[PDB]
Amino acid sequence: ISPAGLLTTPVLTGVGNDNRWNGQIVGLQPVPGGFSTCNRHWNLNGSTYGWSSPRFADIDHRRGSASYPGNNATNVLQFWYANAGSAIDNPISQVAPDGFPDMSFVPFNGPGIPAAGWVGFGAIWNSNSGAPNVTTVQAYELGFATGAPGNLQPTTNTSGSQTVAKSIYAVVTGTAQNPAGLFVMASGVISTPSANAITYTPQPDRIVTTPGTPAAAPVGKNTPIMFASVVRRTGDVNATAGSANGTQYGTGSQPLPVTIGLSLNNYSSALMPGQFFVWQLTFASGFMEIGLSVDGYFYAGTGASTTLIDLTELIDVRPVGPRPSKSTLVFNL
Amino acid sequence: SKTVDSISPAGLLTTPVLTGVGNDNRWNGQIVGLQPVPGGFSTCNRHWNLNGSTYGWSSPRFADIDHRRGSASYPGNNATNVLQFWYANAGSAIDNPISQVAPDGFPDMSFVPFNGPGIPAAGWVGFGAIWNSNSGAPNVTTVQAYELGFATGAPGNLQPTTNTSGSQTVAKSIYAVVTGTAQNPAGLFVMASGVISTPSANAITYTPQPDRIVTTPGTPAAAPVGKNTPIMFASVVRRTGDVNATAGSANGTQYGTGSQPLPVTIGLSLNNYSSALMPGQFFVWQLTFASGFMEIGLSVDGYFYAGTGASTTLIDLTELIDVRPVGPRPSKSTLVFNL
Repeated sequence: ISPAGLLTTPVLTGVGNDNRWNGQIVGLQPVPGGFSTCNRHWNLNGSTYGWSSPRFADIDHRRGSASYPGNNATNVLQFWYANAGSAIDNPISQVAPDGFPDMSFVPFNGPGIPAAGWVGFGAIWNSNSGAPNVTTVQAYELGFATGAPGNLQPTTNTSGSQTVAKSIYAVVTGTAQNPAGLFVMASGVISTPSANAITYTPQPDRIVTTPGTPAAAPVGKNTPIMFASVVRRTGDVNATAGSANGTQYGTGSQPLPVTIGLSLNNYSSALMPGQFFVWQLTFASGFMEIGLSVDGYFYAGTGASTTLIDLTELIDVRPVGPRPSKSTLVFNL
Repeated sequence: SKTVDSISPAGLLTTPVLTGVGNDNRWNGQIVGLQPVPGGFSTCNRHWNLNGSTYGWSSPRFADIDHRRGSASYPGNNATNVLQFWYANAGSAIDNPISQVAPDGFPDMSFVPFNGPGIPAAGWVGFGAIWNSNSGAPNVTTVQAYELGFATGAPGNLQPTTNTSGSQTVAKSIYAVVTGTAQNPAGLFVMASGVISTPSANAITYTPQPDRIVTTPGTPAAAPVGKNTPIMFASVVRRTGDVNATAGSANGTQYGTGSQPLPVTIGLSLNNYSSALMPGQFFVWQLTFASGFMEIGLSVDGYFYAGTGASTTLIDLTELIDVRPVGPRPSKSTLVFNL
């Protein structure tokens, strides 16, 4: 089966959403330093090194530890954590619950809001009954850390880590239960300290991976890219593309339609070592080539550039075929 | 039937759409069943026909629900730990390019009114907050799970309605917020993938039932044709009474239904299939199971049908192995049901 069908015009012209934020892909973000990603990311040999299925549903862990500071539970910041490896009900991997975001935790004390955190809506729930603790509904920052619960530090390696959650605003009444469940919707927003947008999120040094995860490195002038979508932010929930407060981008390593396709069929014989599968992206006034490596990462021939490539004027996606990764991908925009 | 000079509808429905990959167009849940509706039903929101058109107010996607200019309120003189209320009039969603009837993603279900503390049965519930109309900043003391739906009579006694005309898009937190707000104007922001409210841990019947679905005037209805009966697509949807329950739970399995698989909705929105099918025909696919097979048909109005007659029993797709296109067939011919 040829990889050609993985990338069609609708995937990049409005229909395809990225595999981290589930947002509508509108840009290609070059990463000249390279990056890694495993969560909800598949390769051409039918494998993922992450812990999530290719879908956005919810994040569910039955046996964490919930806590809050002080002697009064009223209007506190709710905390929750579990150890990496303790998501033993997850058939993909037991590292973390299916859908838990692959981002290092941004610690915060309050009342200020953390910058560049993955934030989702949810609650603590009763491990024995499944009933949500209705006084704990809030927006929570989720991420990977060490040192929980008292001395939190970010980490980008799942080995020895903890999956932590902390409400960014006060809950009605906090809970201190162990065990305690966490339930959070899997489609997130980006936390910001003010109404202003921040840089694209996550930056490469924030992405959490499992041991064995291959990194994407540049090949000549061919540079790994992420797929950019306009993602809501906590500082200004009404802002979209072109906001006077700035446009907020969230990035993913793959379009989810590609991830799904890679999870359904094996493409191991499609490419020889050193090759990309190439598609041509044709715009109103030019074109570019995009390449897919056997590790599942996409590339553009943009060299050292960090400028976002706008897909607003993209007209068509057409397959080219396997090409040597040593050849510069055409960039005629 | 004749070979058509157009994109064939065959590619809209492939094996992964019904064996785990396809999600339904109301709850965004993984489709695992086909739910026959012998009495028929209507649906327009996030529903497309074979003429590239929708009568609803939502794009074929699940992102968020956003309205800048509603009215927020709560009962009594003290805002602490109240149930937060919000509403706007239908027709006021002037930021929605598809339609101004309601915000993109607002659920097409009639509001189930409630006073508290009991939780209403069969409400669409999403997570969100009230936000400041001038600045866009969320009101952080109003984050909660909210029931959303259509009603009339706000701010007075709410009455359910299934007609968008003259209606109000309303939201009410099912649990207490930290501090309510009474501002007008006030924004609403709610994530578009919902859960089903239940009063206890027990599952309820599939949601929404046909008499709960809100449509705009002119929306075509799905009516039975001979022994062929309209179907909804069923997914297992989380419920507020037991957020950990999934398929096979001892507390019961909760189904949410949609009129179409979202991959079909998307495909129908990208190309016009008016020359692919004539009125009076179904586009038919064969669904092959481990032991048996059945046909399902797609009408020009975008509704799916099965040859199940008066049966109300959900059809389990666990053992579905293959979907193969059959082609245009007379809608009067009974669709094969050999399971």
